[PDB]
Amino acid sequence: GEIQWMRPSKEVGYPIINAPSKTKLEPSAFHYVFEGVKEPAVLTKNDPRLKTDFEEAIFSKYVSNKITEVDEYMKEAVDHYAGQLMSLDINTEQMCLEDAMYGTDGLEALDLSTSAGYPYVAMGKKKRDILNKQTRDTKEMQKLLDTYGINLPLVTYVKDELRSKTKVEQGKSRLIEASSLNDSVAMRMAFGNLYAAFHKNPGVITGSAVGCDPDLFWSKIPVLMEEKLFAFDYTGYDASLSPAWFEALKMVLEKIGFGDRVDYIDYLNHSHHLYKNKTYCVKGGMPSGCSGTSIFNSMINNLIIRTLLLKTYKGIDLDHLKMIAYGDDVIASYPHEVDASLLAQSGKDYGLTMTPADKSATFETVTWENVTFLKRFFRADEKYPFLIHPVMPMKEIHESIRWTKDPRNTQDHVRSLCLLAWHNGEEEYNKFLAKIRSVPIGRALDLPEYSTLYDRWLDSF
Repeated sequence: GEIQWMRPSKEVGYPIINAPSKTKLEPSAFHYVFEGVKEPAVLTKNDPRLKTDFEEAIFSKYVSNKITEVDEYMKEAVDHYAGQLMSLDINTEQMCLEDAMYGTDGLEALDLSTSAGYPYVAMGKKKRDILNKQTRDTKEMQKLLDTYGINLPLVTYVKDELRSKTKVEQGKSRLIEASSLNDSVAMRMAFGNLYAAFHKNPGVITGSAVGCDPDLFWSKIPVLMEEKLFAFDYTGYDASLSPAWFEALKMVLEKIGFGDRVDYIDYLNHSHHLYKNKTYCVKGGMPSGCSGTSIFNSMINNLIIRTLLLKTYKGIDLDHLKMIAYGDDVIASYPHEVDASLLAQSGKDYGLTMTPADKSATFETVTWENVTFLKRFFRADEKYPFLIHPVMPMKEIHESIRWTKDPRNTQDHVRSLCLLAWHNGEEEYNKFLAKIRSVPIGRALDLPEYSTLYDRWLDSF
């Protein structure tokens, strides 16, 4: 990820974008009943809590490109992984516009709330104006695809989410590059079946966990894993991807019968953006708000791990590599132990910043007792050990519950948190409910009791 040039949108014939100046996050009914050190992210240059410059901070995520081309290791990584994906026998056909828009088995319908992108965000035209979940009309879109084509700029928003005290004072706010509806729709027709295959097959064959149900999936993971687990964290993964990874991705796509439309990847790779009154071209780096971002990040992560293993451990048997990635987050295993610290060093060769798994000071052995995936620990059930609980630390939940974007969505936001919470144990869950019910709002909510959640869970297998 590296900016090639940047300048006023007017110079290249583009208008200005009105990204909202105020956060939607405000203290919830539970703000003072729970403990949390997070605050809404910095959105504009004006925020009094800023210590260092704002503009610089947000864009500093674009490092540079350490590699240009695809080497021998990467090529073999491509072969191996492409080889696995073929066993799924994925439908290489294109997906009709209807499904691409309003869903189908394996793919949810377009998110009616998220940004519509250029040129719509500049005409004041929203998504609710182009779609009907009941009419399932496509004449609207169809006309718009003919009118503004594809390959449109990515409108760039500052993400409205909670952040640590440090990251707020250093303006370390994350960016959302939202693709135009046209691009999103197009890509969905182009790769819909691929996405669906992935969602319907979370595991070690896809090497993906996208679209999984952790309550159920956790019990499968251990079985799918080889004897020795290894993991690490990435720093600014999306932005650190060099154009070469995208090439390898195209190679994979091409090998699985999608060669036909690998150009779409070029669009993600060598991207064109709009932010406020500026416009910039970016070389490398996966844009965050695009159709397929997760899946593609996950696919690349598969290639990354393989590449590093080939480089670092010549002779390795990739067929005995069991990994599951969700974007940059990953859980992997091998019959023999591996040294993540080595892999991290080889990582830098490919422009990758790999650090000890879960902010650990130094690389330590990964065990079922200390490993996390999607922020969750794995804890065998006390009564039925063959069933595994996805355990989200309470800290995370406490943080989340203290804020709110919409007072009407409180019922669901709390309800959601419970589905996460109860895995921490009955004593823990009850304390949580106790705290919730200490305030008028939380008392008027409709939440499930521990035993209820636990039974529904057992019944679910």
